[PDB]
Amino acid sequence: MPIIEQVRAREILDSRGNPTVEVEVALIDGTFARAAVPSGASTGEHEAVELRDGGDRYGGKGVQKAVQAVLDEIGPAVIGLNADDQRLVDQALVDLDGTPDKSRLGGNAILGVSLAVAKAAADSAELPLFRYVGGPNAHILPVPMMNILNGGAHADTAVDIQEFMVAPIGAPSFVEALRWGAEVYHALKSVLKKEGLSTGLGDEGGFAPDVAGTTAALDLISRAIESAGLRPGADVALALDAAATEFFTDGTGYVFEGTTRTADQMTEFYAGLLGAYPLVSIEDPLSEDDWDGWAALTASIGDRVQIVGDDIFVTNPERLEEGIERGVANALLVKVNQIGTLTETLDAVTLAHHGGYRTMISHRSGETEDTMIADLAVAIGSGQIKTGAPARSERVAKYNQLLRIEEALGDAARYAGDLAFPRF
Amino acid sequence: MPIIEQVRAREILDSRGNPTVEVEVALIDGTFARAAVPSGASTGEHEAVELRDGGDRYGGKGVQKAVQAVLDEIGPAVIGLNADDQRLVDQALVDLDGTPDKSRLGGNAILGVSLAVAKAAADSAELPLFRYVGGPNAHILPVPMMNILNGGAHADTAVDIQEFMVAPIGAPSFVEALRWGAEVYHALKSVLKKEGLSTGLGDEGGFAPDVAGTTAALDLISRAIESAGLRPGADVALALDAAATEFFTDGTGYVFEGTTRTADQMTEFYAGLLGAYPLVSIEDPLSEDDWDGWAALTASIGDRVQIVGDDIFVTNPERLEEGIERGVANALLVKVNQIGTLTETLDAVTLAHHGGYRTMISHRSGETEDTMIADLAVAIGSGQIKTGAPARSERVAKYNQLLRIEEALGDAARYAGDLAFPRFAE
Amino acid sequence: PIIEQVRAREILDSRGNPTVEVEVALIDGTFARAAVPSGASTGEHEAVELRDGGDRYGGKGVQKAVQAVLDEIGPAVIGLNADDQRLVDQALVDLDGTPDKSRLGGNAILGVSLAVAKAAADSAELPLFRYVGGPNAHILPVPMMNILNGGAHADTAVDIQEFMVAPIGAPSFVEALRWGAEVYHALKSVLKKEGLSTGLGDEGGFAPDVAGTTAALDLISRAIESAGLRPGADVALALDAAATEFFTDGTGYVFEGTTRTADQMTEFYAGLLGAYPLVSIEDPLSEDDWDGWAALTASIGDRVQIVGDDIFVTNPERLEEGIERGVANALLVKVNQIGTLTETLDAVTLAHHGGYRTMISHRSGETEDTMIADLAVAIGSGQIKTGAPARSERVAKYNQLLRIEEALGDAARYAGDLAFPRFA
Amino acid sequence: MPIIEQVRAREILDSRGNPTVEVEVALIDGTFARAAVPSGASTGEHEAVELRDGGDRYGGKGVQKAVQAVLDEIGPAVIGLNADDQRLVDQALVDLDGTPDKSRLGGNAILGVSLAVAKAAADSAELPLFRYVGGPNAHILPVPMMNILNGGAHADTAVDIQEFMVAPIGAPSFVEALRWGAEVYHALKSVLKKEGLSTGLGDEGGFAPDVAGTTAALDLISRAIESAGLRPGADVALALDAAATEFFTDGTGYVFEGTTRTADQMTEFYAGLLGAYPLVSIEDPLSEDDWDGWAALTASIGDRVQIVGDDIFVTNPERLEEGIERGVANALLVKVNQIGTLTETLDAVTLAHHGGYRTMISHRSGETEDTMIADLAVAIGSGQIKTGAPARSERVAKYNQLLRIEEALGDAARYAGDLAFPRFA
Ligand SMILES: O=C(O)[C@@H](CO)OP(=O)(O)O
Ligand SMILES: O=C(O)[C@@H](CO)OP(=O)(O)O
Ligand SMILES: O=C(O)[C@@H](CO)OP(=O)(O)O
Ligand SMILES: O=C(O)[C@@H](CO)OP(=O)(O)O
Ligand SMILES: [Cl-]
Ligand SMILES: [Mg+2]
Ligand SMILES: [Mg+2]
Ligand SMILES: [Mg+2]
Ligand SMILES: [Mg+2]
Ligand SMILES: [Mg+2]
Ligand SMILES: [Mg+2]
Ligand SMILES: [Mg+2]
Ligand SMILES: [Mg+2]
Repeated sequence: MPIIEQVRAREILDSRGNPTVEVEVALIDGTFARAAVPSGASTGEHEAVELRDGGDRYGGKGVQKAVQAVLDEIGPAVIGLNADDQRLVDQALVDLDGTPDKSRLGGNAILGVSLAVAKAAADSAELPLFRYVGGPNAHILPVPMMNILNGGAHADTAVDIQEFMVAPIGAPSFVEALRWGAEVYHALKSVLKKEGLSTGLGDEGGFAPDVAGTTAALDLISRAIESAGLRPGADVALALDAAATEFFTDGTGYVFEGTTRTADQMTEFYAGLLGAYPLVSIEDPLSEDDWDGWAALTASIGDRVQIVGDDIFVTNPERLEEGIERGVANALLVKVNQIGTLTETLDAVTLAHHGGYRTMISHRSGETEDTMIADLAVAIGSGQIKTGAPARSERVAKYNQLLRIEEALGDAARYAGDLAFPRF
Repeated sequence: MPIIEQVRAREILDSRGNPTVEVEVALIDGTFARAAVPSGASTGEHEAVELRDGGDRYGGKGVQKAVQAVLDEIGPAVIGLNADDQRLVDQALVDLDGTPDKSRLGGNAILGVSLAVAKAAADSAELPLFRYVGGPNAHILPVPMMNILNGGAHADTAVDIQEFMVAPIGAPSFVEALRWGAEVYHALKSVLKKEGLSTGLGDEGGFAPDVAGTTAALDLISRAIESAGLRPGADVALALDAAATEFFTDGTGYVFEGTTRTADQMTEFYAGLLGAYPLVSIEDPLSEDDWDGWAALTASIGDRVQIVGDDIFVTNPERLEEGIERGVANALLVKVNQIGTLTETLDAVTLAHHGGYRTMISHRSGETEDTMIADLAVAIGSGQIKTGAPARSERVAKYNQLLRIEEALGDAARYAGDLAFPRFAE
Repeated sequence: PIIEQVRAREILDSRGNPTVEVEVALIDGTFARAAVPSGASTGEHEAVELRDGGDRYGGKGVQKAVQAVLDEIGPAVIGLNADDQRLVDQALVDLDGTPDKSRLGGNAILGVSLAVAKAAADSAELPLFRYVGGPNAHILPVPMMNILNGGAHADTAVDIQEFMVAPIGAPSFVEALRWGAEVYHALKSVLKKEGLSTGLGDEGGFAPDVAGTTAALDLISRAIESAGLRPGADVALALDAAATEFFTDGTGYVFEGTTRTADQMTEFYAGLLGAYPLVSIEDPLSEDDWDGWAALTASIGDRVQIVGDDIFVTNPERLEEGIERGVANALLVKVNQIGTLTETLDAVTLAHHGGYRTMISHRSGETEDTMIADLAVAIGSGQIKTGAPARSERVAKYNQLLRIEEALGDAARYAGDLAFPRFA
Repeated sequence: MPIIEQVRAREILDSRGNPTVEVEVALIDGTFARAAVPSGASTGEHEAVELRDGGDRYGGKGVQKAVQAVLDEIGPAVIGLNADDQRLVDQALVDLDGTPDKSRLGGNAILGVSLAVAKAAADSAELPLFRYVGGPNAHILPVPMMNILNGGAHADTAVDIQEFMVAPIGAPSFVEALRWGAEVYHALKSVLKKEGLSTGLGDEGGFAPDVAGTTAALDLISRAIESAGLRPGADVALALDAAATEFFTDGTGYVFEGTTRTADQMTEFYAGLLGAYPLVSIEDPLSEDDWDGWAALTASIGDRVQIVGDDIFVTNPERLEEGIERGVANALLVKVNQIGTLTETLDAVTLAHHGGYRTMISHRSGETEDTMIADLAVAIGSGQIKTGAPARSERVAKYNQLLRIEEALGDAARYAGDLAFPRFA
């Protein structure tokens, strides 16, 4: 009997030492589940609102008010509902908040309850979460897109691109892909040490050295792949997240690598990178609201490379719909906490999948020991996950949980590999 | 512990009184589930093989051999597997058979076990089948595409079009859609009596009068719509299944409505219908291997109407992929028994959806009391189902189950309505 | 086995008209479902079937009947023991408070009555035939199959309502079923050869517009022989004249182009007896033509079973009058003609103890409900009438008899020719 | 009963992306529990043996052999036993391996089963781990000793001391102490950015700037405390882990801040820090085997500050029994994976605890999302835990788990705060 009996939240700390919400949901059958809520640094203007305390505790980053909203309003709204009725529960939370951006109770108070209900429902059914959420057809292990050299908002350097990722598309299985990524990341550490370069980690576990720009970073990573005994392209390809909204000024343009430049100018830069490097994917090449820019870039390089919308779409169906209509991007980055409920997230995934767009399930720069996105990647069959360097366990715990999913699936497991990236 | 412990099969009768397979699967936790297998009349060349006994019993249509395959071979292969591992079970059945068209064990022996395993898994997990299969986001009640006037292979008349369907797209909910369709169906019976035409039912529960051609049939159904107090198009729209393979001869062409016609002439006929009637969907306008014809027809009218691949795709990922690459059809009919496992069926569904194609879960003309397809339609969010006139309970039991699913979902239920048919605009 | 919840809903029957479905849940978690059939050729004296009138569904909605279940019936039975069928049925009959169940509706009452019976059986972990009929329940009935349909059940001018085949010589139910299916498919091919319609009437039988009764019977005899079986010894014939439907009070029986007295109809039937292997004739005469039934029964009732349907309406009061007057020698049993399982069992008892045979019957409007299959075995009738072997509202009953036969194993007995002692 | 029915292991990755062992234990009653094994960088000579595959995969660091050893040998040797009899299980593990340093089957293979069996037993009794191991009297929340400025073996800078730690001894509860340490950690980041120093993290989530001296590091931390609105010493104190073995050369001596130094010159160093800074604890101030330096340093300054043996004792009853006899240090760092069973860990703690020595439960520089040391700190009533900066979740999950334990204890919880460091005043 999976009727919701108690809902409780607490303040815990994320992987940067900042407060976040963790929710536990208890069912009348004795089922108990826990979910934690991630937190971003390069957050788009259109993200669901995260409710912070202000005041002096934790530099203004407390979430006691989010915890109190769970105990005082959310709990009582959902107690007595069937945990299996995810859409009902998510609708109730959306209606109770009553604002479009979840500003009254906080996307952070709402999402923790939304995800803990999904987990309890799965546990009560005695199904692994990937299988509860994706049904019995769920089986595809994602290519891990590993941010091993971290810039922009995620470290304290003057490198413009936020994320330089490796993608072990050539591996035969997820267990092998994970090994290739780890061995490239360890080879990079060694290449950096041998040059003069810093091996201090950024927020997502990648190295934060201070190199001349994009191409210097890509040559360092190409060297790391070969050092690991692997082939650039055939074995391990490359991806970027520019988070270009972060180096866009309205009225001025793209303040990038020395120059102020236009959308078409940024487009020609990326196009140059595609001819010289085995790039499979480029994320947020232009800013969150540069629609005309994105439309021109997509027509120009969209056939040759995946173009992923992050801050332009914010995991938001209305925004993704406009993107699909205006021919903007060909992939959606899927961040549960940019929209605030599991239901809206799955509506965004469906809208993308049916529009011929791919999805890549994503962590935030502020993560926790929660591993739910690993199960989500498998459930939605995205074939792509972005959840950090293979270092710092808020990143590694997700990789370890994909090992467990792959092993439980046994012979039915399939690794997305090359097929995740048909344009390459 | 939803581990499979026993697998039993028996011979039951379908809704034409012919033999078919029913399978029961028991799990160690005590769960027990039963699934039955449907049978087609107008069966594509490329469907998974349906194993029949031959000989004298039941006119050669026995399925004792399929039943014996389940007890001697399939059962022992799957006992000890976890029912939750649907893909592992389905791969094991495929491999055990060892042939591309399931001809050794039969797609009928294989699918019974595939479907019973899925039902057992869902009951063990204590989730309704739509929710087990579709996960917690499943919620969309399909438009019921109701075949209210039956021709071709489903009756003994000279009507070449197999299926003349009504589609209550304008209804606010599934419960109301089902009412509109039943009301048109009862109005049609009345119009047929008035015209002195036969109200004897065909295989799928629709009237089987021997009307002169497509336009006579469409005109009798528009009258039924208006007589039920509904607006053709905006409230209740129309659809066809020509099952054109059944009137196509190789090189000769389409023997249709008293003349021989090419794929292009068939296309001009359909375009003529679209201009004159509120059609939302045409299925199998052309023959199962007329790939050149289908590509031309899709480019010609595919923007104005949905065009559904049935015998051309046979719920087969390999054939669907070709279609998508060659610009053939913009929708897939989904028939679990055309391919023979739940897994391959869901692989064909995902591939259609990701390819911009729509899907429509289908009964066969030989159905049973089994209601799995109602839950499956909700599970995949097709927004479209084809499962009979609202008459004969092997059709109506599915509608009844959709009423039960819509009730279970409470305020989260959504009816696909006219959003299932964007190309249409009364 | 305490009753905890009672819900009803409106579903559709096999002709697409609304009808009642009820669910009963017990304290122990048991949950059972039952549906109500509906006739077309309904006797004047049947329990009242409550319809909504107004526009929905051409007046044939049953929302009022559903509302009666939720408002009044459920509250009255919640807390009773589902095992106490006789106490529950008495409670239902007392709550309505009218002789013909016109206040709440026979459809609202029967649905709760059957659903209580299913729930008690599930609760005891017993198939329904065993729950109701106890350890001695074991007889598989001869399936009396209406393979050519006329009168009320199609749109032709054939006056006789049902033309049935009865596979009396089969060694088992499973073989009886195949025999009736083989003859049915042989009839279809005979009709096509003659250029006659193979469209189905309401009960799955072909509805050709044949010249009259002997034309129909000749076509069925041909079908029996075409299937390799002997008319009589293997597959016999039965009729349901539904004569109430062609009788007009004060004028007589308007039948095959002439107007006839009860006596002339008796002569017609006796003529059929001499020319064809008939084992049973139902409603040869009208529902209140008591004198006519008396004379006919004395005239031909030694040579053939004579079944009262519309004359008795499964009603102890009417049957007791028929017995006293020498009217018929068998009872057709329809749960929905009287409105409770208890009162149905009492009609059976009164018939059985009075040496009258019984034949459990569908209505022309059926559902996917299969209760009558279990009921026929539970009461030992040896005879069931539930359609041609086509249309699953008919066929689901035959499939359920296969399952019952299977579960009985070596205790199963097929009633075969012992159901028809007057024949041969 | 809680009888062991299956034991599985798998290769996972640790917080630096190197393989390590994870084990699952399933009881006949349905219970399934999971434990993971950590791995150090600055590993002592005398630690239990960490079985690595060698070869090509993972730069030689695979643990497929350790995983295989669990399936082939340890699994069958413990199935059938009662998960409640920790001592009998740990004895069967130690005897099976048969070597004193666990080199045949691997300390990593053995520990994983030892801890997964304890987690299973706890889950079967429906008890949190702290309460299962520690019994009803387990209630003390430890002071979090937070390595917020990382050097030595845990980064690539020229900083000699391995760990610069803050200790929120003045907080009224664990929940408050956690926030104090987070706030100092965040204030240090902003200080370092001011000074144009690196805020890139080392292995344990602490900043790894390349600052000049030990005093340069303590001055930056000191400013951080003050900038966080807290009082150095009274609110937040300082601790050190010098990991001296990592800069000791047998023969030539202590190579430290550009000078070879004797045992007694370093002491002179440590006692200078004691006067200028609010220090409550100095760990491994001398080398793993420098038995006389320790005895002298401990006489010299052990009255005034906690002196923690790590590499010198390696959570090993024998090595510690020695340190006590020879007046060496006054605290033991407790690493379950330096000794390889839970029983032997609890034995080494008991030796220390009866003998006057304080204990500090420790992480390894390679951690996982496992949180068992949080519960182990509380079970044994240590009052001190060393488990990283409040950043990187392989650290932070331990702190979050201490929040939940504090919650669950309710009014029974006591924060050890000031009472953990009696010599400080
Ligand atoms: O930009 C992103 O995609 C994310 C994850 O790498 O970072 P943040 O959570 O800071 O937005
Ligand atoms: O053609 C079809 O689509 C089906 C369903 O109506 O008919 P059959 O099962 O006979 O193929
Ligand atoms: O007359 C009968 O015996 C029944 C069933 O065959 O028909 P109706 O349900 O239409 O009364
Ligand atoms: O030296 C230590 O005390 C530990 C923990 O900080 O590091 P390592 O695990 O590398 O030995
Ligand atoms: Cl006819
Ligand atoms: Mg961002
Ligand atoms: Mg981004
Ligand atoms: Mg067909
Ligand atoms: Mg078709
Ligand atoms: Mg009747
Ligand atoms: Mg009758
Ligand atoms: Mg060390
Ligand atoms: Mg140390």
